[PDB]
Amino acid sequence: INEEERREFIKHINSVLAGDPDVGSRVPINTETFEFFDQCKDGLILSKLINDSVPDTIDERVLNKQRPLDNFKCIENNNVVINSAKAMGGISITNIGAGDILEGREHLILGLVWQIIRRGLLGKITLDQFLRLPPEKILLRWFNYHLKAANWPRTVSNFSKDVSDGENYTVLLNQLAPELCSRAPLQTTDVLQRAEQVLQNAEKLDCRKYLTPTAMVAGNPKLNLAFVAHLFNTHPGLEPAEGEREARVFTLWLNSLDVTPSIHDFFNNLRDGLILLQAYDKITPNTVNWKKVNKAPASGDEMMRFKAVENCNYAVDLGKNQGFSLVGIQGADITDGSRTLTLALVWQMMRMNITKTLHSTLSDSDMVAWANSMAAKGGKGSQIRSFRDPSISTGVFVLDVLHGIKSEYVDYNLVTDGSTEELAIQNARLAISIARKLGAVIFILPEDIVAVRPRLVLHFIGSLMAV
Repeated sequence: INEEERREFIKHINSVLAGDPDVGSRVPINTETFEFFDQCKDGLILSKLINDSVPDTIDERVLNKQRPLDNFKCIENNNVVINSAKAMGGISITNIGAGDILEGREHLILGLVWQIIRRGLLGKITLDQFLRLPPEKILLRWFNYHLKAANWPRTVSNFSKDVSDGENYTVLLNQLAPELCSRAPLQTTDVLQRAEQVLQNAEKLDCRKYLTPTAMVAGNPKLNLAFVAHLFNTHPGLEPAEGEREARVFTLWLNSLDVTPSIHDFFNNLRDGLILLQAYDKITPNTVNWKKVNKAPASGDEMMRFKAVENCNYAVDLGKNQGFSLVGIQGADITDGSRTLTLALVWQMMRMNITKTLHSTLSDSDMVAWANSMAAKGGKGSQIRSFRDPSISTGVFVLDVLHGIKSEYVDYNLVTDGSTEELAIQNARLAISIARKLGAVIFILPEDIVAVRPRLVLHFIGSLMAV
């Protein structure tokens, strides 16, 4: 484990949890000991970090809040941590399970800590495509935009070697605020001293965060990325519906299957058929004969059209073989980026997976019937006609379903009548966090239930049938 990463990460956690009512009794965590990992065992600190990175991910009222907490309660809390992390996007957590957190696995925990911190670095918001790129691909263009403006011959393509001598940072800071930061550090020969001078120039903008002189010279990818992220949030230095949701949900799902170039633009990243073909293999090993597949051009250019169409025609047939309903869809439709048909094909893949995993002939009506049976076990809302039923908007039905699965998890004193959009979203957010506490893998947001997006509601119910 890296000494600085541990120290700095804990420091960041200390300031974020500062005076938190629930974990306040331990906030000031030592930056030089195991202390931290033991403090992470009951999932509270991690759950808090998750909500700081992406606000409202976890309805904290589902967490057990006693600081010696028995293993059983720590596992429930850790289920919420693990399953929330899986749905935030940009995070990869396969090597870590609720039990790993309970045991204080240092590498796994610190690994998850970094993923959570990294996911929160930029915060909120073709430009629409640009803003969905990972942190590194938004900051590099930015960093370079300035170095180019500063007429500096150097360019940045990473946050390790390219920033490790302190020169690019010095020019960047001087370009961002000519009045407080000069290019004088460029004249310092000792690189370690230059790094310190650069960070002192950072304090003038209140941006001396995460990075240390030694971490800079060492080219630590994480600490340097975080440093640049914060500088970007405070000193940009720049002079002045249902379809989209399904796309984002499907993107999280497919990425969860670990397809190579993670997806950041659903309506363009599946055109050469490679992502879809990988998914088929991840779901059913040995399904794809890769000797018949056209590979992405090493040159970086777009695959030739006829080659992408062949790849997509193959993807569609593998779907037909598996029982998918794709009668009106063709390879070329996917290659040309058909919104409706690309969503339809991925949906069939997600839908069939639900049927098969729940088998290890499940109709939509069968799922609605299962959901109603569960909800009728002391529920407060109403039975539903189908996953398209408007009543689902209040978010009460989903809480009733959960109440049927585990009555103890649903305290109706915490359930509103969802008479307003805000109250409905709170019911939905509570339902999602409760489902995660049960171990459910959910890729939707509260708004998908409140707006009653049928396919997304079915995905949620299907995840519950599998806990």
